[PDB]
Amino acid sequence: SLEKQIESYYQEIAQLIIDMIPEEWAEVRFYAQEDHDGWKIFFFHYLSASSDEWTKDIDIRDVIKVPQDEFMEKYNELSFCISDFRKDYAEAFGEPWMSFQMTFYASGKFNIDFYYDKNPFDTFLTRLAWQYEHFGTIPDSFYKETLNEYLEEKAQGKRYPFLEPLHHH
Amino acid sequence: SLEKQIESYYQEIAQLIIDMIPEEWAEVRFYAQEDHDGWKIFFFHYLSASSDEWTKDIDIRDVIKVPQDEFMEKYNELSFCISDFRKDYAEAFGEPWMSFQMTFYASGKFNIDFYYDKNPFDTFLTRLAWQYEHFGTIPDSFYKETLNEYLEEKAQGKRYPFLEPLHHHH
Repeated sequence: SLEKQIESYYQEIAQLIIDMIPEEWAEVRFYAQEDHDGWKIFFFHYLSASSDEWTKDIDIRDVIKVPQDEFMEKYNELSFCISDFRKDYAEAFGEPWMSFQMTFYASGKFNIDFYYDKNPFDTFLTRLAWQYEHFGTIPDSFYKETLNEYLEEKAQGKRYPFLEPLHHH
Repeated sequence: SLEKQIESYYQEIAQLIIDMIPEEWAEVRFYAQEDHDGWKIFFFHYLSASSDEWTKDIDIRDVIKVPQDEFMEKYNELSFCISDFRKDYAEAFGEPWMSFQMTFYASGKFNIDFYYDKNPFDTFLTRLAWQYEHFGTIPDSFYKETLNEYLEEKAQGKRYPFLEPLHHHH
């Protein structure tokens, strides 16, 4: 079924991410983006089982045990899998996704949603904005100022659902 | 012309690598490989202008002062340029290259070659073997035993021109 084919892409992507993660994890959230011209942003964060803290993909290289080239191999594999999936999805659906967000849990539960908007922000600010939406993080004065570029767009009523998560006073 | 269009790619790849380099440099050597199924290895080393030592691309991240995402952005752009070039080259000439090597210098001079062989080695061993061939580097006991896999093939007279640098003196 089409549903089983999506589960297989999710499984393949999740396994490459799991291969990069150097410790027991509780939850992973993955953001991927590719436009018609091949411009790409992708990154994951994972919740460490031992510390119960969210950890960025880019921070794994500070604690890495395997040769860096082994991690980069998996990184390249994940990048190709994003693009290969986009192409097959476009052939089947008639148009590509522009981005997707995936969440998966230690339980084996997962969520995937697809979006079709252009993202005006670069890699660095996209991650700051994604973190802000997903975790409320408000982050260093230079980083804070950069996050403000996103916050000032939001303040004018602009919204970027592709990087947002899914009555007391 | 075809010559100008292909030199455009070489210039674009060189500029993305330059954008990743954090200091004055004298020379860069670049290796890229992609097969029919999208399997990819690519890396560069550069020769520092001040120290006159070679530095691996993967070691720049220890010294950069900008956000790691800015480096990863450039990495991603370079990776896409490799694949976009391969696809265009295959369309135009009717078959893709399997790998290529480029050398460029601060002067803007460059040398390049294309290869059509399959590489049997993974990312880690490919870089060790490439370093061995270009610089004579022999590594650490685990890294040395890994490189032995490659040296065992050389001992049988096998050769991998795609990772060798681009006369009867003693």
